[PDB]
Amino acid sequence: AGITGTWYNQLGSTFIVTAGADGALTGTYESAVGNAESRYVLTGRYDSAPATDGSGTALGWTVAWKNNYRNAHSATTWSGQYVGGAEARINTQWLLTSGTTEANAWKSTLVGHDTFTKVKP
Amino acid sequence: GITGTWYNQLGSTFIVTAGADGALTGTYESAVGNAESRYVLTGRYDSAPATDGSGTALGWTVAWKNNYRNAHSATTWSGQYVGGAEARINTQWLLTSGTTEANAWKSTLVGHDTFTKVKPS
Amino acid sequence: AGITGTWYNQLGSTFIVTAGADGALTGTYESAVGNAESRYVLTGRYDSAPATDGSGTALGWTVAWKNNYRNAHSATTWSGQYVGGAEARINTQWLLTSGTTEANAWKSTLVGHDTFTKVKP
Amino acid sequence: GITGTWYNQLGSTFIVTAGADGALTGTYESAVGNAESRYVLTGRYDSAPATDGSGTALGWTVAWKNNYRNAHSATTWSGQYVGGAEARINTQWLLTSGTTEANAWKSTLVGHDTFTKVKPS
Repeated sequence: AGITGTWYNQLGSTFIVTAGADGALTGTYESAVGNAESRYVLTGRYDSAPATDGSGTALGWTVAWKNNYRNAHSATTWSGQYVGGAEARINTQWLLTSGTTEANAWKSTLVGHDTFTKVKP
Repeated sequence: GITGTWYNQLGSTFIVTAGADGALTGTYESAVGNAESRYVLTGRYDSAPATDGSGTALGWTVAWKNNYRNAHSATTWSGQYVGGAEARINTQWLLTSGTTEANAWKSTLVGHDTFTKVKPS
Repeated sequence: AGITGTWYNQLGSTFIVTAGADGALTGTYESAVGNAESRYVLTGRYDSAPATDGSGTALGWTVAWKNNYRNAHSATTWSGQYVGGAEARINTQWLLTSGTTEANAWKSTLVGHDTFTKVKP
Repeated sequence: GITGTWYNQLGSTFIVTAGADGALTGTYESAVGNAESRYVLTGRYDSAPATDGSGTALGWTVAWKNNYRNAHSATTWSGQYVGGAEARINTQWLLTSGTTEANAWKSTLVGHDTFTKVKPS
């Protein structure tokens, strides 16, 4: 699948990803330091039998920003596709939802994008 | 409050298990509950939400591949669980399809879903 | 076109819209009180020759949240389609971008949805 | 700083006029500048941004109809202008197509654009 490994976004984040034979994505977000206080679980899914016509591999994953040290009361989901080859990428759009009161729910979800590469920018 | 069967008003059912560790697992099911339309979901939620009336942040992914069908796509939902008398999961979603590089710009749809524990009539 | 008139979202907002023959959308956001302090200009575009196959009319508009009284340093864009008939609607997704420092730009854009009707909820 | 010609790295040109009143007007142009590919843009921007290093919030819409072509669609861009040595407009976009009611759920694509005043080679 080409997805298992360490991935870097363009803005100082690291993700350790494992792609299981069944379509499972597992792993962690890690800080640049790699310390336990900044480590969070990721879980998601990917297409384990992509098209053989040059198409990318659809996927998504979530991190809830709680570990045994910190809780931001929020969760990010990334949706995108893996593209293999010499310039392998995961191109994604993300949504970050924060836990809010009902009055503030309308402004609970931020949107953005991330591009993941196998080496640093 | 998250564990159980969630419905939108547009024909979808999700049977969700919320684990003590922050794991979301379960399935998408069609209205007829057939194996060909059943798909794995996995995600994460805040297992220690704020105690100030805020919702519980969460997200999950389904890759639309099972042993029968493969749409070469994946949906991620980002949102929050709101408890009380009329419990809800309020979400926004991204649907990414596997595409060629030329079509990657138009690979991600956006929308929203509102889920209830009450099966529609 | 069926678009000119007063429109209400589901959450206490009013928009006064004019659809020009050339594809122009003009008008204002108005508060429930209709006072000048809460009035802001909207401008956008719509498809002035939609398909005749039951399809909706694509459109979009922007409000920058500055008037002579107030400035939130932000702007909302709505993207969607008008659907005519007895239950006429404008179904939209929105993005709200706030002016931020470069360090906070990643969290400058909120996403949501609005449904507009010709009468109050 | 907004008035002028803006380019992405993906073949698009926008000639934007920022009026003293907060109006954005102008055109999309193709790389060959032909009339068949020219479309009106209109939007709004914050004409009195914060003086603390924050960007200038803005948005605009193009409905993809002119006297030659009609795609039955419209794009909205939401973002901010950032001045200085390498001025940019950083945006996220929504593209809504006119659809039947059955296809309305999949009528809106999401993405991002980064614009510069420097024409690509």
